[PDB]
Amino acid sequence: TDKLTSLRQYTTVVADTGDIAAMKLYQPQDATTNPSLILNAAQIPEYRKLIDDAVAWAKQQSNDRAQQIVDATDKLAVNIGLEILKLVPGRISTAVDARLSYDTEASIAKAKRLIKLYNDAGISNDRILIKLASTWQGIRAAEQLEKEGINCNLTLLFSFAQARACAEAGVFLISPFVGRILDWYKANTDKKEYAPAEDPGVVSVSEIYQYYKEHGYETVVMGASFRNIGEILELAGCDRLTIAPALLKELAESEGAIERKLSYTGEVKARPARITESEFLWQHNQDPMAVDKLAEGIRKFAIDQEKLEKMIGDLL
Amino acid sequence: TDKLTSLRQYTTVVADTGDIAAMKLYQPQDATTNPSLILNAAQIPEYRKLIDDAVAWAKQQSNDRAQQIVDATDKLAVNIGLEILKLVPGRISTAVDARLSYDTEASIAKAKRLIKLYNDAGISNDRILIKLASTWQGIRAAEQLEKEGINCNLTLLFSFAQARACAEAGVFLISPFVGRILDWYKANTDKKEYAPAEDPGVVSVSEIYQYYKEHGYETVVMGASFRNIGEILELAGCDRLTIAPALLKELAESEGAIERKLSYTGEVKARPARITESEFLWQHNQDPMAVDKLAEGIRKFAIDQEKLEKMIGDLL
Repeated sequence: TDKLTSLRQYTTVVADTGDIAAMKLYQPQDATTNPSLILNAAQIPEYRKLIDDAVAWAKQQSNDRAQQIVDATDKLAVNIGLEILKLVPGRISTAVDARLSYDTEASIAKAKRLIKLYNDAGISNDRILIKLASTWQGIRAAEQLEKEGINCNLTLLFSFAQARACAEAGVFLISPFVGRILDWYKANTDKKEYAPAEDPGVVSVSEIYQYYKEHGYETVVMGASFRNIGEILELAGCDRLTIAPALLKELAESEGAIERKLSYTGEVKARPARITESEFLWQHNQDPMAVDKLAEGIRKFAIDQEKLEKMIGDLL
Repeated sequence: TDKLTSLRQYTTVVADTGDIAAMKLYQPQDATTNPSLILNAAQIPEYRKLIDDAVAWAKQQSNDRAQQIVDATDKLAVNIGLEILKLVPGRISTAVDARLSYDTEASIAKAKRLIKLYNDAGISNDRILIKLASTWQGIRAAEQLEKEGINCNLTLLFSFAQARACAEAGVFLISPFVGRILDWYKANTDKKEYAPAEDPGVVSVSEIYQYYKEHGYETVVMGASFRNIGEILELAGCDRLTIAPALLKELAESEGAIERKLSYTGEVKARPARITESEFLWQHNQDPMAVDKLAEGIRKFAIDQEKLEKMIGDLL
């Protein structure tokens, strides 16, 4: 059999894209999107109807241009999610405006607004994951949202401090990155080549996985961001993995069964006291890579959000 | 005349070192130290008496080894400051443990402890500046300390967001860095050489200076960290400048008068609303250089603090 089929025995496959074409080809359980993937998806010719639809809807909700752009942009993200939900049995992850990453109250309000739009379309909360950056503020926002019946996907997770804080907040799922960690080491270290087993990103997720299972945390661990299939295979056994269409294709075209790599067979251990904000900040900032990448990831998502608003603005 | 003498017409000269030998040679108004300079100073043979003195005092305050190391380390920093105060008419800057940089409450307590040690030696608060890293937590700590009669030196200032937040908190003085900003650009940019006027560090302090004087803020602007005298001359006119002995020597050996570069001759303008924590975090993290350097500066100061404790530990 092929690698993709074999991987499904140990790990739930998730497609990292806003393109419905990939959903039909690989039949993933869930799908994930982010501001950058939404921008790209908005370029797809067949998605034109989704855009006009968002704009029309927005103009019917208010006559304030400022508010129309915001409504149109949020509605487009939701419209794309709706198309995807017609092709997958699981969940769709939709991100809150990255510009609100350091504002807990604003993030909670935005998340509720997105949930409202999905509900207005008849979609219940159990088919959605609101995605937020894993800053201290985003984690605090998620803790509150989960208590209110809104499940979250905590992304841009780079340091162990972020992983620990997310588990203690009881979030539904986390998206620890692999590829971007490798990018940092290739650019800031002498070593430019890594064997799958020594890939910094792979080591990071493996340690997070162990810590989570070892303490009985129910938060789903979903590795994200990949540069090659080697990273993916080295993480076989991870709860879920969200993979780009290009790598999904490679797995499906490579023959050979694979073996499970990530497992925890011991007994659950007692959990420690919760980490405080001060300890979180100290530990997160002890990691040069995590410091750079979290801030950078937020900056790029914000830029793409703005580009989308620009595009929508010219259609009003 | 020489450059040093000429500079004193426009700017208050401060010596950046814990070595009293420099105080006698350049007769600065104030002196600044930090964890790294204290560690270096502890290596100076004539400073042996200051160390034995700190250790002896510590052992007389308690019989708890853990507490003795902390007391000995703090007392050594104060003993060095005391020696310096005998040679300068102004103030001495002494830093709080960098490991507490993200903990407001702990930083306030540590600062009060250092003030207590200086007071026990008969030194009043007007001859001291407690130095803290310019994280949001350090700025909030400083705002409280100033209200209690304790003047602070906010250091490791890299972004405009930090500069603005410090002014709004009413801190006594800020130490915006110049040299380390240049280091970042030389390592992360194509351009490796900069004319004094285009030096990123010089531009940063100039903009901060303008913003402060333009709005009537009383916080003293003291440029710190230099790589060459070109950066220093380009900032002639800055309230104060703290310079390493090596550069002080170069200025004193170069003949020729210099001209004032930094000035604000307009009228004071109204101040805007205060920046919030969310806005501060968004703006600070928009600056790739500031993100890297603030976190890095704190890490290095913490490492040197630990090395000092190690050294003191072997003497108990």
